[PDB]
Amino acid sequence: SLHSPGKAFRAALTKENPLQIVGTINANHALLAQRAGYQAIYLSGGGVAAGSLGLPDLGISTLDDVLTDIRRITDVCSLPLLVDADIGFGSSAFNVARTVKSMIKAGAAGLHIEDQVGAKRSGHRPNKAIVSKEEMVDRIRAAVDAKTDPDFVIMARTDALAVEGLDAAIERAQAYVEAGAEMLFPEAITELAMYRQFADAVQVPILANITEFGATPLFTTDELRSAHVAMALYPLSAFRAMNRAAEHVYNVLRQEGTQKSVIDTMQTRNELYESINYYQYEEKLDN
Amino acid sequence: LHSPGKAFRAALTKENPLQIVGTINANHALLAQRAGYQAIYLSGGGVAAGSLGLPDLGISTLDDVLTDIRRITDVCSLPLLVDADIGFGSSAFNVARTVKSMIKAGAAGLHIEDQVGAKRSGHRPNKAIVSKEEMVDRIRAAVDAKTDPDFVIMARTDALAVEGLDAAIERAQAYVEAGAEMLFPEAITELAMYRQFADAVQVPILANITEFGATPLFTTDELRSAHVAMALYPLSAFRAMNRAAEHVYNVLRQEGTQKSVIDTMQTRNELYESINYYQYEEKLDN
Amino acid sequence: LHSPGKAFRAALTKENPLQIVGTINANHALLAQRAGYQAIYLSGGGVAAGSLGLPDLGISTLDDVLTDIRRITDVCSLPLLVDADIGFGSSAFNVARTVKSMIKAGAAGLHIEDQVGAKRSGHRPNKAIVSKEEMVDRIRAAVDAKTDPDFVIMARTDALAVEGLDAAIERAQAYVEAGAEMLFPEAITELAMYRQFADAVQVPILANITEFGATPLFTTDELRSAHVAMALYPLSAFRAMNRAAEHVYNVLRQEGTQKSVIDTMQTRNELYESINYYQYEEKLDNL
Amino acid sequence: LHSPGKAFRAALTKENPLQIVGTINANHALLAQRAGYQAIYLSGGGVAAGSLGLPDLGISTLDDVLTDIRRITDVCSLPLLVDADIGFGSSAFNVARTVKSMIKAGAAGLHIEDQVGAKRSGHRPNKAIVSKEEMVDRIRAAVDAKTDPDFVIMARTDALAVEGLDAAIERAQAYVEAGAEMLFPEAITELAMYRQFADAVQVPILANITEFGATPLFTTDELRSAHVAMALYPLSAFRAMNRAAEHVYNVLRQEGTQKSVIDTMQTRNELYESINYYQYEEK
Ligand SMILES: [Mg+2]
Ligand SMILES: [Mg+2]
Ligand SMILES: [Mg+2]
Repeated sequence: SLHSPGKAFRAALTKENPLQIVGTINANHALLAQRAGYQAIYLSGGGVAAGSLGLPDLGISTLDDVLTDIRRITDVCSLPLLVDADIGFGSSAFNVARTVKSMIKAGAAGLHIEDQVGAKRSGHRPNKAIVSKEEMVDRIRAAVDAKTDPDFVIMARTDALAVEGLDAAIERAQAYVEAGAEMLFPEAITELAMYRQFADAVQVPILANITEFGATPLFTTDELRSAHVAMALYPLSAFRAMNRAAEHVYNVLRQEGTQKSVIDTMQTRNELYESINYYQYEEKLDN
Repeated sequence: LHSPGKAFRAALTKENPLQIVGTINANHALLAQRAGYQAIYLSGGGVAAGSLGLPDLGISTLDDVLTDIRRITDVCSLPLLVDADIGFGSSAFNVARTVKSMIKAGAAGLHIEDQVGAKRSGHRPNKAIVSKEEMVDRIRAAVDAKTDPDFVIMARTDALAVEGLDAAIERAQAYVEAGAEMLFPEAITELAMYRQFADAVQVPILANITEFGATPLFTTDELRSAHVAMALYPLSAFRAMNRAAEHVYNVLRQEGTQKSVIDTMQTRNELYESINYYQYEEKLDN
Repeated sequence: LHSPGKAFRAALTKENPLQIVGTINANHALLAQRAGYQAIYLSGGGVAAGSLGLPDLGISTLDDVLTDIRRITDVCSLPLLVDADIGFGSSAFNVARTVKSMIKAGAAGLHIEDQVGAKRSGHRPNKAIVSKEEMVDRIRAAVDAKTDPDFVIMARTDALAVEGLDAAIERAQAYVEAGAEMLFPEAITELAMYRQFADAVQVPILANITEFGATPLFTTDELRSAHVAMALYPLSAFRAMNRAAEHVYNVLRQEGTQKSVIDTMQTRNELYESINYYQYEEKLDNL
Repeated sequence: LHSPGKAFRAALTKENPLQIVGTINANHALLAQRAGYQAIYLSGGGVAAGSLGLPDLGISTLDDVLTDIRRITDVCSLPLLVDADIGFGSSAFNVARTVKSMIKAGAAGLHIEDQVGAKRSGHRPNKAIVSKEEMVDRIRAAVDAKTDPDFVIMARTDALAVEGLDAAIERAQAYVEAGAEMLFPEAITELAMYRQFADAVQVPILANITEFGATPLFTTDELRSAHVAMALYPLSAFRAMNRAAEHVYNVLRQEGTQKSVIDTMQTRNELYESINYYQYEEK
């Protein structure tokens, strides 16, 4: 009996409510998240683009850019990884299927696909365009049919709220779930009551994207639990703090000609080694 | 056709010592460029510990490094110096393939060290190094492989802690004699030593000012007085980024919200300016 | 620094028409070089069917192609023309990244076409070609992305078979005006037709002389009389290699030994001479 | 969840000896499957010479091999045995990462050999091998790294040409004792030698029936009589494919047309059938 990351994700959902899922920009951070106690992690599409590629989150990253990060993370971290698969990386069902099979093989526990048109953008940006309900239903059907591991999770994300309104978005959500979506990700929700409306309407686990500096308030896990949201996602939180800290080191070093004044803000060598189990490896070499 | 190696050599001429900062990923390379740096570095310890979440013990492969080189140089135009450990392989063919692949991936130069196969950080105890002759062969193979004459082949020696200063300097002389264009005397403990290496080899000397190791935190003024050509800060940004990430993860887990650490975060606008986001979005909307 | 694109342009002035053969992998690129060819080709159909064992229906990713470009150009010095389909993405950003990535990978040039998604690949006759304006946008994005001025941006049009000769010529003129440096008109069946395109655009014209299709197997003499600048044989060696491989598999399975097909095999020495084996091994023996 | 290694082991019990053919790329893996084979092989000499156009001298990287494993196993369901040379690195950490990475890539098993660093074909002269103790360490590292219990760890020994039959058999016994699940005695020159290895280790034995080397072209009946469980043909199709391609290139260059060699080519309809083309288009 082989281990299923998808089965581990589903199990995590039953043990934590809402299940906190944090984005992990790279393998090192996945280990840090695990050491912090999280039971599930996330590979942000915006993070692969802005972090790994230094590019805008506008459909520029490819399937392989993402697979590279999935392998890096899952090769060392045992926590189930939910992956942002944007629109499936292609214009047809064959592309969606290749995406699902490849991510399962790379080690992911699940993925979400959204209803945006080709060159997608952040759900917290204006002027987004979405495909017809029927088109997304076909994306979803193709994804579910491609599952090689029955416990792998296929989540549907809808960006329809800001575009067509709440009722239209709920209607799409119901159609997406009827089409096979196993969990729902209603993006950029502005009021807590909306999560409850979605939850009651589709009756499958609901994910709340609590990302910073967007259209969504910073809801607490208590508030989210009261609206019956199954998981709380913090997609780029650590990434944002890491960038400010790195920027600070770069500026100080440039202005002062030494990093002495920011040593206090750095993870120590020992803390790094502890994080990656360094001593156990070096001891083996020494012997 | 633009040569990154040529740009690196040029940077050396305009700044002395030339500050070179490690960039863990493409995003940070852009932040380093915006901070004014003229050259950047791809740390082997960072590819291992950061990109792979593994110890810096010769576990990373040439391709793990090539992936990060392309990601960084595809978006950042600053010359990138790359840590190539011992050449990724048992023979001169592996060293040559490493050199040609890194040049093609967009690097400006690389350094190869004299450690045995499963190398370790120059600041760790119990290092093992190959014979002077064996290292000379690795350097000869690397130099002969250059497809871009301006690409830089830098030699690193870890012999100070293993054989002493005089032995380390003798190796450095042999390495440069064999074709190494720049020298990286690892884990120096006293400022005066940099001057001795500089005088002995007559090629640019790089001082590795990494934290929590055997080397004091020398300032650029101090390094300049010792005739150091380059001041390297390999993982400085990475160490701060890790502490900050850990803080966010801990607070979110304990508090059930990130409200209390919002002030420690780069804002969305700052991120967008960093990656030239608005230029791309404007094109799409038009 | 050597420019593959500059080498391709040079080969065009020394041979007319310039024979360009598809090379399915690095080994065959070396065989082509030994046979005397001055330029080679990375077929999109070959990357799909050969490297991935899949149909040429928009399933391959940019990275699948880049891997083959690096393998071939890392060892073979001949200029490599690459099939870049529609740019591997839905926007001008994807086209630009494809161009820059292929240049870095070592290619001498590429051709981009005017189909919608993989609709023409799927043989759909209606609404399968983008508007002239949309293709001009792809071309301008490709040309502006050139990091090496000598890299070649060729335009391929799949319109003759669906819109007629007049429309295909009109598209071709608009494409060349937008920046296309050479033209690849597909589905031509008459020599006179090649001549018409040549006079209409006044840039080098490529004739696709693939087997088992509508196009007759024109000779280089015939093509020269029609003002064709280059003759492409995209999968020729690949087709013969597959029949030979299948034969070995069949004989081995029927007989329990490969004794009877040894005479159809490249000998070990022939392989060694092709990859310069002995010069490498001797260096190892003399350490 | 399906385990490729479990499938490989099952294939052994259903075919005696099990014919394993080298598949240079995903397309040929499908050709092998369509031809009736039950197991396939990813040759290290093929990744080097074919995918990279380079000598089989330890120049290929783990990544070059992983790419080919994913391409083949993403489309072909047959269990794939992979040539892992010496583990791709200088330490047991590298051997362990190779094992884990190949399992994730989709392989059914792999073989690791006892050569020193920059290895060479087992049919080449002057090869060098590590101590029995060092090989034992590589095998222990490999077996302990298995994330799929049914993944197969095969040990290959190049000792016959260097130290003789008895020393090669002694090493083979130490390797199996260390955990090797199957054995690959390379470049055997006499049929009877296979029976000796078979009797000495009690695990499945693989015979490498490659062309133009030190091993006679033994038939599957001969191999079965010597208690050989697997018959490997690592580059057979590749060699024929190369001659065929060379012929096309030469004829086309000399004649200015490929008309005279059309009869040596797989047709487009045959190509489409081998990759299930029309099955795709319709959807
Ligand atoms: Mg996203
Ligand atoms: Mg290092
Ligand atoms: Mg081999």
